[PDB]
Amino acid sequence: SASIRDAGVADLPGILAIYNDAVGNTTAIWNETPVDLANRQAWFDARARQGYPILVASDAAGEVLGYASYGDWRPFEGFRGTVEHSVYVRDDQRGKGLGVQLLQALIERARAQGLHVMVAAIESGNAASIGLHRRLGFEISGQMPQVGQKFGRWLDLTFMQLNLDPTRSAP
Amino acid sequence: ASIRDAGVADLPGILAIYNDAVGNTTAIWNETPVDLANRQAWFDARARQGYPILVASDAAGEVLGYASYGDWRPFEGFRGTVEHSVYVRDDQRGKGLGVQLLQALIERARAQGLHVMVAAIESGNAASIGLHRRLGFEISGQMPQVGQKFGRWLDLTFMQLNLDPTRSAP
Repeated sequence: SASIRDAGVADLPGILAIYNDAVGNTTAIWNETPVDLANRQAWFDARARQGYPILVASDAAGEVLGYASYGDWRPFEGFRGTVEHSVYVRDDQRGKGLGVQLLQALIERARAQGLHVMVAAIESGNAASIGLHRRLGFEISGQMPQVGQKFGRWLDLTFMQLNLDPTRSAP
Repeated sequence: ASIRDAGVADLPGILAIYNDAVGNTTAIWNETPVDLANRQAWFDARARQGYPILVASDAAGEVLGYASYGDWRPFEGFRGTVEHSVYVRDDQRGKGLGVQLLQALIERARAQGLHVMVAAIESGNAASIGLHRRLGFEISGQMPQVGQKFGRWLDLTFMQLNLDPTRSAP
């Protein structure tokens, strides 16, 4: 069982581990270079400055079982109503619905912040991640062949999105 | 018009085109004009990365249009992919300068050993979508209301061209 809450500085070591595990063992991050704590501390502060949340799923021991966050999608003012999010569940916490918990909480935050669209960039072969998003209302909006690479092979990218306030006809 | 690499002397002309697009089109999703310094820094950033900036020019050396490309997404895994842009001065539209510029860019990207060129086009811009389609680009995404300008929501269409289809692995 896990509770969803805002991340604090003491959560960074845990977040760092999950981040680096994904970097080394998955196609969730299209980087093969692990980062250090200072890197995550800078990221932590940068998110706060933009008013973007960093959420963690923590257990009784206070261990970080997963985390989620979102930030700018494209670097132009025209996209200020759109954010790209990410969800990472610890390798030993799969099948426990933590991904759903985190994304649902993240969606509520994004909507409350007055954002218009959330975009997910998912390695196309990741059926589980795509399925989780589909179940939460996200629709496929991009399918790009060989735009990336990792582990010495080309990777395809799938874009999915959720309109947080479809009844708002204009910004 | 002839295509050539941009020089510092071309920045004022590029600036005018850029700011015209900022205030009049959906080609640039920003509503604030930039200054010469801004485009000089952009010019230098490109040169630093080895990325080209081409201009369509006449004998008088006037900038009739320009094109360039840079990183698409900020992760090493996308190093084989670049996002490009093509801008034709308003009065020079309908003269094939866009085709000239994009063709030149494509050849440059291929010669640089790049793998994929990505175009992010405002969905209602059929002219731009057609230009790309006729040069081998394929639609790869339709993202509604992900942008905004002129007080309205804008849709983004993604298109892409694989520069080396036979290269099965990086």
